[PDB]
Amino acid sequence: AMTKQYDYIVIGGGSGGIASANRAAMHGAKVILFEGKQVGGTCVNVGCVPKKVMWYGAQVAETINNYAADYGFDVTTQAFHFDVLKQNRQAYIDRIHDSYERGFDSNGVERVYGYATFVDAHTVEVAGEHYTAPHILIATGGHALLPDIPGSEYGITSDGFFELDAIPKRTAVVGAGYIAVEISGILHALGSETHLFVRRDRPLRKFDKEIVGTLVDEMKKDGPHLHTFSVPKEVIKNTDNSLTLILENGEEYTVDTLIWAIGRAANTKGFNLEVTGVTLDSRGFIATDAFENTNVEGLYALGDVNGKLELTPVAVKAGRQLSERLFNHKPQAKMDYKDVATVIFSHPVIGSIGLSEEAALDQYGEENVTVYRSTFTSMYTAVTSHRQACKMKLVTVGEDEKIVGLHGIGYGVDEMIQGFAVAIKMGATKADFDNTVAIHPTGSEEFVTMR
Amino acid sequence: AMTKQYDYIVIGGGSGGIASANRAAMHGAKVILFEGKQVGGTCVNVGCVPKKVMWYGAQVAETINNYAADYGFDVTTQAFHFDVLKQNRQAYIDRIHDSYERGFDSNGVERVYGYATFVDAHTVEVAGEHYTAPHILIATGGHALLPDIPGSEYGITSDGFFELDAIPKRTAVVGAGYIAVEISGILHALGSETHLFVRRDRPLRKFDKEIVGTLVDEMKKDGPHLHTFSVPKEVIKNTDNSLTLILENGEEYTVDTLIWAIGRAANTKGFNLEVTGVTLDSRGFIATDAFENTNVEGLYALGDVNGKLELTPVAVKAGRQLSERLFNHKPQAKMDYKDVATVIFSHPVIGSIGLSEEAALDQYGEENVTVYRSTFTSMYTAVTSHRQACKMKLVTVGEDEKIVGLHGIGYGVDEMIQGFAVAIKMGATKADFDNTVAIHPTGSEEFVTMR
Ligand SMILES: Cc1cc2nc3c(=O)[nH]c(=O)nc-3n(C[C@H](O)[C@H](O)[C@H](O)COP(=O)(O)OP(=O)(O)OC[C@H]3O[C@@H](n4cnc5c(N)ncnc54)[C@H](O)[C@@H]3O)c2cc1C
Ligand SMILES: Cc1cc2nc3c(=O)[nH]c(=O)nc-3n(C[C@H](O)[C@H](O)[C@H](O)COP(=O)(O)OP(=O)(O)OC[C@H]3O[C@@H](n4cnc5c(N)ncnc54)[C@H](O)[C@@H]3O)c2cc1C
Ligand SMILES: OC[C@@]1(O)OC[C@@H](O)[C@@H](O)[C@@H]1O
Ligand SMILES: [Cl-]
Ligand SMILES: [Cl-]
Ligand SMILES: [Cl-]
Ligand SMILES: [Cl-]
Ligand SMILES: [Cl-]
Ligand SMILES: [Cl-]
Ligand SMILES: [Cl-]
Ligand SMILES: [Cl-]
Repeated sequence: AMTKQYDYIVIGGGSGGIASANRAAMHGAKVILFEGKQVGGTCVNVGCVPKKVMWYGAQVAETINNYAADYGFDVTTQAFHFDVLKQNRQAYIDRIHDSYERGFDSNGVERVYGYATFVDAHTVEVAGEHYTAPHILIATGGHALLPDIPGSEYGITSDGFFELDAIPKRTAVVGAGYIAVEISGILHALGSETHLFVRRDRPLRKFDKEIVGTLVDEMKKDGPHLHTFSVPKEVIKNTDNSLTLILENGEEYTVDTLIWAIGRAANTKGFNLEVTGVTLDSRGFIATDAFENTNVEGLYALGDVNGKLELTPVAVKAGRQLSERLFNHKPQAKMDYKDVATVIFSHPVIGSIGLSEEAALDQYGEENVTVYRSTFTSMYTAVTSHRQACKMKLVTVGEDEKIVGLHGIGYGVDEMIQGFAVAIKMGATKADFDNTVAIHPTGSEEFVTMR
Repeated sequence: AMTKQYDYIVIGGGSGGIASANRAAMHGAKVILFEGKQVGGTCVNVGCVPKKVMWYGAQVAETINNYAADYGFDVTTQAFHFDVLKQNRQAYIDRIHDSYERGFDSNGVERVYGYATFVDAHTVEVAGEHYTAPHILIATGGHALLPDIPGSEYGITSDGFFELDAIPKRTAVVGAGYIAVEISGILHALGSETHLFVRRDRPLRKFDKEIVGTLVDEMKKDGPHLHTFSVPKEVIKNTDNSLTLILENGEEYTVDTLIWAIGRAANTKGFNLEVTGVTLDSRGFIATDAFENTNVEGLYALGDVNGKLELTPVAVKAGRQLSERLFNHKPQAKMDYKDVATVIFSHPVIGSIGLSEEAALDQYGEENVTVYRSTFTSMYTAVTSHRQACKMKLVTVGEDEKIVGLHGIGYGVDEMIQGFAVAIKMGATKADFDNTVAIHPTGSEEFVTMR
């Protein structure tokens, strides 16, 4: 069987691969995409989408349990059917799969649902057939890490969290990143006795400290039990099938399910990447330049596998810009990785753009940083017996007070950030914010009324 | 008793008057403020604040009644106690009152809770005493209009809506503006058989037609009963105390409560404004220049009474800018009334900045306008049996596609608009939006991923 020629081969049908394959096809490239598991990759199947559906479920629980009575509603929960939530979650995800397949047909992207293995730098094997192209994108994503301790195998990862068919009575979540925080918040809201174990002082250690302080204070009021300076030593499986987590400090916790959310690493093994000559960086990600080029001409890498910024919209935009470059004659087209906004679906949620106050002071010096901050109680919660704080801040630099960081935590913050991210990308200053008329009554107006 | 001398007299203790009085006092002016009713004016007592608390109660109802089951929560409502909601709403408002009084004391603003009547162009009478100043601000607000038909007196206005101590079993809401749409939306969510009557083909006629199309479709699915081409002829009070609304088309609707939300007019009567020589415009508002000057030196007018834009933050900023000009040596200080964002707390919410597609076409010409859109189902509702559309639109002009209009309708839109308002005030183009990385998964990202 002769080797099949293509203009572009995309390895991975996740956010990055789909985005790049579709854009290449829209510019006339003969493109083929390979996916060894399910279309949509991590975000659609075991990431952002199912996480957000579950977060909405947690919002519903909070409404019923914490706020309804104070708005006059005397309600009783006859039962909670996790299976109903999961079936509706999966039906939504299946519709997303269908949409991607309709998109490939429309754009003319060929795809084979099979695992791709390199034969040489410009050739891969899938289901026994060989395929070659002068352009090959490695968009293979990452995977969850497991600690190297006795009993590590008794824990599950975020993938296993989505495989659950019921809320465990008691759950341990180990980790200090956004995934650990999100999962632990959802589990607590949905009724699990939830314990969050962070290795050092607090979760989200690199985030703005003032904002994370409120996260910690609110979790204490309504959230998982937080255990600081908690370093896992071992996990024991007891006779009754429960798990006991043993920490280096000697403390022990018994739970039904234990979730490792300690980090993610690049998917670089199992597909004969070594024959390509592609170099990895010191953290194990595929090394790339500003244009997603590996060290080998005709091989590119983007999305989670390049380690730059593990977010769906980053993979999508980088993938689209690469295709603009390779197939639409734009040698300068590339991803802009600066001031990318994020939202962490904690409870309450955190929204962030740019530098923390700590990073700004480190970079610019205390004499050149001016911080504006507003702290209040979200109106939604203010009238109830479960009042919740909201903290917002603008980190500015220089005489013209250019906004280099914007952060908030509180009810509704998840939908506030995107617009401000446009303004920050345009170089907004405090004056630009002052020139904007507030929208009342909203939480978002507090960002433009600080003084 | 001689006439008391002041630097500044503010007639009205609402959003505009409070803001202007406080800022004038901060710059050393001897200021006195007069308020004939409650401190805080319309927004605090019978406007934005109580409206928003009620809207949150409606959102809780929607969660319980429409979405909870599909998230796996089988919930029953034993009772709805409107009194609980109202008491918490009033407590919140009372705290605002207290904070204003403390602020006046701190800032050095004198106030008398009495109605002010003009004696001459520079002198007012309050509780028998005379007061004079070379600067007098008329910030008297507006009032709800009542139709001139038999039985008009049986209806209440939005003030009466806040006086209600229970949700009426059946409610008629008459009008086509944001107040009618918001009130009818709240009444329906909270359980009233609600009928909304508009005089022409649709509500919110000045808003972008495609956005209103979604509003109408969603209202037909889940909202009040909408009656178009419906002009009130008379209201009959029946022997059982119900009210029958009779329309010019012959239809009759029997309800328990009827709310007139047909428009608001300036407060210009009853305080001897005629002796000042202040000119009114053809719509009955106090005419003013860009600096809030009336035609009479030493007399100013801002907030709802000047007719420019009926919004709290507008009244606040105009009042502050006026005090900057009069008392802080800033002759060019003034309000910027262009591209002021608004949110309408309809079901679902509408957010808007700038020109509708129709207005942009009229102004710039068809050859010079380009529109972008996103139409989807909000993820929150997508997994339920009450799926709700979300629609977003960018209206752009010229070769650079400057954004002159931004509009959205759907879940969470209320918190999305503020940040985009900053970007538009900075002169954002479609390229500036394209340059901004999306935040996923949110509704807000759909504003920056249109093609
Ligand atoms: C729990 C969780 C929550 C998250 N929440 C968010 C969020 O709220 N917002 C956000 O922006 N991001 C979020 N992320 C991150 C987001 O999911 C990733 O940044 C994104 O999926 C990366 O896209 P990608 O294309 O690089 O990789 P992936 O989507 O992981 O795609 C890689 C694909 O390649 C396939 N593959 C690998 N090797 C081969 C091979 N040899 N042959 C064929 N196929 C192969 C895999 O099967 C996989 O489907 C979350 C991640 C997790 C784990
Ligand atoms: C139902 C409703 C909902 C609303 N929702 C919103 C919203 O969501 N967002 C928004 O931005 N805006 C909203 N508004 C509009 C907002 O309330 C007004 O734009 C704002 O209150 C106007 O402020 P003002 O200072 O001009 O007038 P007001 O706040 O009305 O203050 C005028 C004051 O002057 C007093 N007064 C009048 N004459 C005299 C006199 N001779 N002597 C002494 N005192 C006098 C009155 O008692 C009154 O307190 C809403 C309005 C209504 C009615
Ligand atoms: O007004 C609250 C709200 O609209 O804020 C934005 C989103 O968080 C929504 O879930 C939420 O209902
Ligand atoms: Cl795509
Ligand atoms: Cl797992
Ligand atoms: Cl359960
Ligand atoms: Cl990681
Ligand atoms: Cl029309
Ligand atoms: Cl305008
Ligand atoms: Cl167009
Ligand atoms: Cl979403």
